[PDB]
Amino acid sequence: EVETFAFQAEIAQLMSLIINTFYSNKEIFLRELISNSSDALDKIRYESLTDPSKLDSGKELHINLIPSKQDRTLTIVDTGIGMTKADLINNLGTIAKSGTKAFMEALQAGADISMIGQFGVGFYSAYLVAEKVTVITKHNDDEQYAWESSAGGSFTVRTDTGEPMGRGTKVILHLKEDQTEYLEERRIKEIVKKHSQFIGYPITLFVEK
Ligand SMILES: Nc1nc(Cl)c2ncn(Cc3cnc(-c4ccccc4)o3)c2n1
Repeated sequence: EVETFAFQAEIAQLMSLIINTFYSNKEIFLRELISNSSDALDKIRYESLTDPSKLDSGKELHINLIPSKQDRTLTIVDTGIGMTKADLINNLGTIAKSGTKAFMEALQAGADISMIGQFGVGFYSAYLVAEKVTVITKHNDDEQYAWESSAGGSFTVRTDTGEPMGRGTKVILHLKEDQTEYLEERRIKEIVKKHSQFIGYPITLFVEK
């Protein structure tokens, strides 16, 4: 079964701002997702120091960037700590409430959308370029789940029926029709060089066949 949920009110409001406000500097979404992956890799690496079995689901710690011009998707894959069902439905939204309110306040005071990561809600910058986001994720202590939202106030969670991940997270960006530049190998290279050239895990930009 597929379960459908309403976003926290502040988060639905934030998504509507992101999806609708005119802002040309959309490329910052990739830096934010890569930063999130780095944070998740940091966390499983840290936990493995006192419990090495936490890496039985996979010893490699890396980030992969996978464009698909055919599917019009850009996928960010990490082997980080992954997200639980409770993370997807409640916990990550709850911790984002105060940062979301503060961010939207700062936007009214003159801040820029590119500061979204400094408020801890950089995940939602995905909707600068994506009409729908699918998140496939697997935490050691939980099953593999698929989260999905096209904004509009709601999201779904279901147990994943795809191939097992071991552990980590795949963020699948279903790009807007006019945002296909983020499938170009040279555009992705430019963005990664510019924003996140100091990330401590191997980042591999897959080439299309
Ligand atoms: N890649 C990666 N991995 C891990 Cl474990 C993360 N934990 C937090 N974030 C950033 C984030 C902040 N809100 C979300 C979010 C994601 C899906 C559905 C609803 C909300 O994600 C992570 N990103």
